[PDB]
Amino acid sequence: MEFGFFDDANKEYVITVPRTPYPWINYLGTENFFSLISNTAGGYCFYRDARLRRITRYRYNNVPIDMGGRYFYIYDNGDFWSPGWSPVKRELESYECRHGLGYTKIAGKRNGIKAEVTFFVPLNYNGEVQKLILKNEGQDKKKITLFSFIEFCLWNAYDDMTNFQRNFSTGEVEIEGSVIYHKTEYRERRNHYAFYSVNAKISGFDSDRDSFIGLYNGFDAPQAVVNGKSNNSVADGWAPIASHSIEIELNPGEQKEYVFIIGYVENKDEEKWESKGVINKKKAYEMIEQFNTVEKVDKAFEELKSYWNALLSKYFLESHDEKLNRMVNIWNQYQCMVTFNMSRSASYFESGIGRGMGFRDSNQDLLGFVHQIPERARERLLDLAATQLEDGSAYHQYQPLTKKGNNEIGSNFNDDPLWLILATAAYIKETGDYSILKEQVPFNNDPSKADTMFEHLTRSFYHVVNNLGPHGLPLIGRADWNDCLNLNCFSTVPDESFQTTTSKDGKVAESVMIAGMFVFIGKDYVKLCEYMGLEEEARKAQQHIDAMKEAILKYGYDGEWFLRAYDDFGRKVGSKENEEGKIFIESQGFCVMAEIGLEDGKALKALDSVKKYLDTPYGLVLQNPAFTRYYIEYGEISTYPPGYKENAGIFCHNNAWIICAETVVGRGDMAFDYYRKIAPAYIEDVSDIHKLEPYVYAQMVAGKDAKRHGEAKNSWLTGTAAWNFVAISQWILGVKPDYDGLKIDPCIPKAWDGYKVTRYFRGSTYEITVKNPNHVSKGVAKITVDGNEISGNILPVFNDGKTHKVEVIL
Amino acid sequence: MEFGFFDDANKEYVITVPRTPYPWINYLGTENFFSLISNTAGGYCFYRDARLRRITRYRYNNVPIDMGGRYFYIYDNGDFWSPGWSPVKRELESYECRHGLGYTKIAGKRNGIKAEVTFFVPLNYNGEVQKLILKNEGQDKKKITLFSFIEFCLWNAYDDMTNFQRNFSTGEVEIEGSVIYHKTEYRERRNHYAFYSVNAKISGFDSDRDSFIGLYNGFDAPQAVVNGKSNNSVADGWAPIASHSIEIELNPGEQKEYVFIIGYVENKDEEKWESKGVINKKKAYEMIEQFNTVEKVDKAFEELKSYWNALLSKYFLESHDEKLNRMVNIWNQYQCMVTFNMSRSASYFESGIGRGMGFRDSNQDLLGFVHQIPERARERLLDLAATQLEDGSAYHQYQPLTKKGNNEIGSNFNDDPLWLILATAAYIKETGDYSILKEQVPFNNDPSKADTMFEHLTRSFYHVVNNLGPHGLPLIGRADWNDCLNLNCFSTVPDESFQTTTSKDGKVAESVMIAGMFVFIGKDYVKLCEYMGLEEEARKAQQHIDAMKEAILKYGYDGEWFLRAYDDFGRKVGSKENEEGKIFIESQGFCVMAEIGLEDGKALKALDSVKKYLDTPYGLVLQNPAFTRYYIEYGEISTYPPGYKENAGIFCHNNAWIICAETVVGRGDMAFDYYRKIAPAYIEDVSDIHKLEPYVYAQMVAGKDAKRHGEAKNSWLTGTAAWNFVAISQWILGVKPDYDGLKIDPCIPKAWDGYKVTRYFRGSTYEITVKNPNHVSKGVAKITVDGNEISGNILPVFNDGKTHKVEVIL
Repeated sequence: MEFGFFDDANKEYVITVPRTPYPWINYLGTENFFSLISNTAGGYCFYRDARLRRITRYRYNNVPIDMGGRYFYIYDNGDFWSPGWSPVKRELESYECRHGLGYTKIAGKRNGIKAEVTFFVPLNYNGEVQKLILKNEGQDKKKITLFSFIEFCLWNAYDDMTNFQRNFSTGEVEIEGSVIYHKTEYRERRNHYAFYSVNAKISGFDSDRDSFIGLYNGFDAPQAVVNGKSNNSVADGWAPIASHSIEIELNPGEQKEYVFIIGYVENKDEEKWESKGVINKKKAYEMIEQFNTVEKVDKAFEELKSYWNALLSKYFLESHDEKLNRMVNIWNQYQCMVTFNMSRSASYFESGIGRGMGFRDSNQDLLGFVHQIPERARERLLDLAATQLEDGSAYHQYQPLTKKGNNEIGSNFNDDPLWLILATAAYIKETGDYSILKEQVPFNNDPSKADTMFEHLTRSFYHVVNNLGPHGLPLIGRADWNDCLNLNCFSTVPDESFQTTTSKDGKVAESVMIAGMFVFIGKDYVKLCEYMGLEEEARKAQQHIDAMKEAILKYGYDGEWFLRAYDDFGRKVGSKENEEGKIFIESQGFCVMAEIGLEDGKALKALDSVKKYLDTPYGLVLQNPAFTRYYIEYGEISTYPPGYKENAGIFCHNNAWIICAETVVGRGDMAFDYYRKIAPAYIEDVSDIHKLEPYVYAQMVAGKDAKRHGEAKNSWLTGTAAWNFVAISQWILGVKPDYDGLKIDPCIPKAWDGYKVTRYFRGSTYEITVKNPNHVSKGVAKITVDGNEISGNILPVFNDGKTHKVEVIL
Repeated sequence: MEFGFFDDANKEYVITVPRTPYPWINYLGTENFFSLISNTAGGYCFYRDARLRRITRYRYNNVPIDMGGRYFYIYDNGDFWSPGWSPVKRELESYECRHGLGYTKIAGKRNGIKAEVTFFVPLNYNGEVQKLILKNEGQDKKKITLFSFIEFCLWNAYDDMTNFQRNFSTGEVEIEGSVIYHKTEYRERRNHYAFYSVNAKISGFDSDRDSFIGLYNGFDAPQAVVNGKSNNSVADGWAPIASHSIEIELNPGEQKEYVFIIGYVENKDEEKWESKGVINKKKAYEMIEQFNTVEKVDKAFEELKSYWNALLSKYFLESHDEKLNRMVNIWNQYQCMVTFNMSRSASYFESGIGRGMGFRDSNQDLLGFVHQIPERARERLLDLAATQLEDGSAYHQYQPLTKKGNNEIGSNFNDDPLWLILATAAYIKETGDYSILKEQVPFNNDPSKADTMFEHLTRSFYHVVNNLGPHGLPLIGRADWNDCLNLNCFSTVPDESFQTTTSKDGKVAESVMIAGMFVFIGKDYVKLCEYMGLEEEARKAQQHIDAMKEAILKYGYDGEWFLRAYDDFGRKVGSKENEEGKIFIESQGFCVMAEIGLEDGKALKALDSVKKYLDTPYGLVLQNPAFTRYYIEYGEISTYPPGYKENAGIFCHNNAWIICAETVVGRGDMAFDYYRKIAPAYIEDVSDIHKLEPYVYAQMVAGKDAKRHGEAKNSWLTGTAAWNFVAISQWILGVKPDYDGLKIDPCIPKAWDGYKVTRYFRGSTYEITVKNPNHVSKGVAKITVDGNEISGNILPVFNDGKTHKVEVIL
């Protein structure tokens, strides 16, 4: 089943039915002001902090779902309805939602009246603008009433949802002209406030929730909208809201335009008041005047369109597959940029109460968004390193707001330091800017103990070098990339965290996943060592890498696939000797990217085993068989019902690693079939089974052992987007950044006749055309740049701001 | 306006209309299983812990209000309704709700079908029983179907409401017979589960919320109830629920009876499973069999009635005023016992996420329920003492579940140690059991550092002595009883606690309230010292008390009332020199109770000033004038809008102290008029203004400076009940427990002709008849016990389990 279609010309997804299998949302905002908006105009907005500066109120896991947001009511002779079909839920003559890049349009018609609302956050503007067109498409003149409604939050979502015993008496509002100001706690210690404004004269207003709606009425039928006029209520505690009411007369064919603004203002502590008890509204006046006409709103809309076009213009693909073109050209890059903007703060599955992102998550997102924003990527990389500890360890949780690491969560996730090396190498390969290696980064945010960034990478390498186990494999510690594989926990108490509670010293449990990661990233570390002129350091690093590879080949291979780990007892994890979890997905991908077992056939056998035991029509499952009971020696992984999350669920994050491994072994058809199973554009026609947004990646899809097999959870906030974009664009399509330039090495399905990619790389544009006369999967036979044959597979660097034609024959 | 009445014979409050100014709730449970239920059958249940063992889900501050609870649907030929009028909100021929002592009965009828449900938690039973009667009062036979519905919670309210990234995949249920078992995370470190059962054959069931209700439907119209059939859905993640569906034939005049049970079962770790993956239901089986017939439910109901009747039987008043009779005899004692059972965990204003109650709160609550449960009060006192620190200070927050103090919040609330002496003295006065003073009590829960209870009282006394200020007054720390008077905070940044953040050393700011406390409570300590045989210690304590009294008289009196405090700068707080807050309420209450200025007229002047500046028709405000801006040197008190909470709001908690002071000065009419303004039974006819439960006390009523003057907040959970009961029963009616016996000293309005009190005291019952031939307020003329005239005003102790007649003439 399908609930809409893609609009590739306008870069939109069009939802044509209000009742999607789940609310499908979109993100507005780029710098400081952010908004989550659903297809029925539900969601909320905040300023830089969904936890500490939330502006509007939203209820998660509500009955009915997605109840609350920017609500417009059209009242007509006792009838009333909503453009988004919610909250009123009366049948509309026509409904449409369009999710674009940073904007959302919602159109609804009933009784000959059509309402179209465009929501977007303009650039360099701490507010969300909603432009409303009200059109009379009937044959008679009409008198209608337009109602606006938002619900304010008390700036602290946890306090707003738990501390009623104080905050039921603190809500304060102001009403001036057509503007309603929310200024709760502005009198004591807050220098900021919010406002809801319209650019036309209003017939009435409302600011008390119990007066606009009523105690025993829901959003579907407020008492004021039912009665056809506002009550002009001034909020005094309880729940502040903002509502305008405008009386409109429309001739047949006549339309009217309105601009609503939700804005945020910060004042200097000295200039906080205009008079005693009256707030300073100068900044609000300027903000409102900035968009007091439709022309200015249109100009800002066009500027935002240009912004997103420039963001997405750096990688363009022209192939025969429209689904692939739409995935690569628009939605993958858009999701990567949105993940950079939002981290893991707020979604419809993340409540916005969290305190930060993951260190590995921050480093892995850069692999996705590096080619779009190199300077912000450099700044983010330098900020991440400053939090690293002196011994090479890292904080598990990073806080981009304060640019610090969470001390309460702590350390001992032993895979974290390698992601910094991987991200730094990716940035250097993308930009060629080696100068980042010579910058003075502090340790633990301490300027006194500051060293070069290459020193940080050295500490990251030798943290793994020093913490080895009985078999020569890295000690897993608290956990590795798989946060639910806790081999040092042994927890029997229901309420203690699986990731922070440890009862074992951690000197026995190992991990071959971290070993494969070490072998994979040590190549980049050795290259960086060779650049800095340290030949002896490079020799030592190569010796350690070779020792780790030998350890993997001796104590890490089960016999037909790579092992997973060794538990604290010293027994194998992910082995055919076990009764459950005989094979895991994480070790195979990273041990095949590291080129381990490529000559003896171990990698091919491991990939064949992955296909045989982990493959489902909806992707690869994490492990097989699923754990049917609780294993105290394994941690949280077995605490899930079979087929869900880490208990044999489908993580599309580590499916990209299997895709990369399949490209490494030279099987492009298998890699592309693996890619297709999880790509949003290829699973749109099965939307009713997927149940989530058909335009973005989700974190986890139910596995074969589940009875909801095929259903997804935790959309829009994933490292899936970055890794899948990397897999499709660099390993399959074969356009890979490299230290000397741009490497061409595709691995594609044999049936493809070819394709072409337009790539902006280091101050120049390359027009790479790949053709497959003899239908093969891998192997480059000739590259010509600007009409001249070159040697090798690395394109020369020009940095002249021109366009060069590249022809590749396989 | 009025929304119900009192049924004094049946000890109930009857609500006759469902649309009440706010949801009015009641508590079921006595020992471990507890439940909150409103007049529309909304609320939730939990086991000993609203935070860590919540069984059913409830949404606070919802739109519409109070959505979620035990919901019964009656479906009849396409129509459907609810006996509680919610959530369907279809008009009923008749509705009634009776809130009783530990039980709630809701009756509703429509289309000739009447449904009556009685909810109560039986004694020694970890479950809530709902007995349902369905009666056909029409003239034709009918074919109906009955639907049950509750929504389960995942046992961790914070995790349930914030951690959807994991818990959307963890929900698990079983269905067997007529029982639905919720066993989320039972496959793991949890050894407990819940169940919903009915004692009849069911036509169908539902356990998935999206299948019973639908994604875009609310509680008002579930899709299964609309269609008239169940879907037989088995929950797999998302939101587990429990729903039975029974098809019923009804003849005219015929009725059917059903018993629904919400139960909680804990298993041993070695007896968790009947078979692989199948839970052990033997305990659930016997629990269900315990109430499989209406007769057993009726027997348990009668037993609970007897339990509460014995609980409230130790203080009986017979006066001419029925409102006073119902306040003293039923509802004050009931609220005190409920506060003991629930502490401050869960209400409709407390979200149930807190970790404990206040240390002073437990001691102050003990003053109300000591005469009902003397044996549990002794254990409570011993635990509270065991939590105390070596230097005499105490933890601010007590955790009755773990019997520990909250270390993360800390200490330095300098009034906290003084309440322990008051509570211990009250217990000794009530019981005469001095042996508590000789028990070895640990310090900081350390059995090695254990000493006697009298040593704990000595440390509490000398904590104040060693922490005096520049004027000889006690050094206020983080705060005193007034938690919002933070004179050491000086906070400029939001989202940082006003009560734990201190930027000043704390050696200048003093408190006149703690000084009056020290003078009032120290005399009991001197009496205990004399009992223990330490005459020199008593002499030293009396010297310190005299010095404190001199300090109060020299640096604590403003000139027409008592000062409140000295701020950190050393200036007066609560002085006529200040432009705002020239008079507070606490210092006058406690300095007159300690009899500091009764001979020079200072106390009378202070009380006259209190009446002149703080009196409103709805009570007494905290301070006047209200603070209109933020005072950084004062803390959170000025962070409230005027007229709300501590910014000139009405707390009945210190209204009780003002009543006691008015009895001290001998003005009984003023004391009783102060009592009437806040007593629930006297403000019932103004319910629409009060907006909260007209049968229990609330924490705070909006003051004269507020627009909502007269509106209440934070009901059902406060120290208001205990202190108001103490004021009415001991200071006004004059029956006061004392060392060596029972003192008679009433202070009553002159117009009263007299009254009778039946008191159970130390193993005997007294029938005290007070007569007022010459209409006076204070001063007894003679007391005759068993027909013989006695000397003094202390009744002799008999301890013979008999009844003695006491005649008191004023």
